[PDB]
Amino acid sequence: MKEYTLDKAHTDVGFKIKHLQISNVKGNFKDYSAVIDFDPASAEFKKLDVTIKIASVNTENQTRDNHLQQDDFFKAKKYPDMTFTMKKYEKIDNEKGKMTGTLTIAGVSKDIVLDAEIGGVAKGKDGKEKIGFSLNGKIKRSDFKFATSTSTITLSDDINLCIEVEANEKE
Repeated sequence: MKEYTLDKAHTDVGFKIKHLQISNVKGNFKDYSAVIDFDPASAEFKKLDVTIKIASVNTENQTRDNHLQQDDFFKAKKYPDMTFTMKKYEKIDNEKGKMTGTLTIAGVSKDIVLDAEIGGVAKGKDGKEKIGFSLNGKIKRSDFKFATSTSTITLSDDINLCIEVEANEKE
């Protein structure tokens, strides 16, 4: 035999171990249309109809945005837009209400409830109206048969809708 001494400078006493991490995907859509009818006398919504262009998704990650258009997600080639249609606004008070409407993702439609929170109603600089509200609510991928190939382990069944609107009177 023969005795050696490590060259600590070119020796690595190393290990690799696999772990999981949970993270939130946050995103919006750059491109959408809405019709908003609101009565500031009573702080009631009268009509709220939104159309979102799936193509315009942005989750801060180019390769993921593309992947979202594919058959295993939005299938934007066949179903290029998602639509929301208000069916009912039930006032709680002037800051708060329960909105019920039809969401349609990739041709499948379900009625969902959003929590309307009016964060401010005003007359503008120019004497024409503004409003600022939010719509919050949880929907389930499974209720919309959405991204069914992807497990509820890898990706949560719960999607959190966070709609923030500043909006001005018309004509």
